[PDB]
Amino acid sequence: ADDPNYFIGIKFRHIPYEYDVKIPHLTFGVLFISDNMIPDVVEIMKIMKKELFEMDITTSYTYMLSDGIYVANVSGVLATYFKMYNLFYKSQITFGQSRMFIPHITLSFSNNKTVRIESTRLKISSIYLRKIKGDTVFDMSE
Ligand SMILES: Nc1ncnc2c1ncn2[C@@H]1O[C@H](COP(=O)(O)O)[C@@H](O)[C@H]1OP(=O)(O)O
Repeated sequence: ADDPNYFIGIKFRHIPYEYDVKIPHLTFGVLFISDNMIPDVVEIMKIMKKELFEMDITTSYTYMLSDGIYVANVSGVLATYFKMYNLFYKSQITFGQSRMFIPHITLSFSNNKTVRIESTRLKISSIYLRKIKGDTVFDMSE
């Protein structure tokens, strides 16, 4: 569906930028799932963990994703994204949207223009599964 109720998200110890947003995270997939499907989604989340923490994430610049969306790019994440995409799909879990996935960290919800830095590596602090406009049901730390 394109009305997801849950999403997987990633949180980093520090951001090499400045942000208005109350919570800085990397969205890593959105889901349309029923609570009786919470365990299965957790297992895959458990299964992907090693690669998720062996992932080399980096930022080089910031940009406007869309009108009034100011974000920072992230790279090194797409392969493990599609790997997990396959795992969800094969368990018949609705994961994905019609629109293509772009990995980003939302920095602000206002119009600002690009900043740059040397390639810098993001260190994951947490990976979680959370309901949309809702509580976090599951958390994983390294
Ligand atoms: N590929 C994309 N292209 C344009 N906008 C996107 C894209 N992916 C996400 N967004 C929008 O940027 C916002 C960043 O939110 P997040 O904290 O989850 O990263 C999303 O709410 C989304 O707003 P929208 O769904 O209205 O298009």
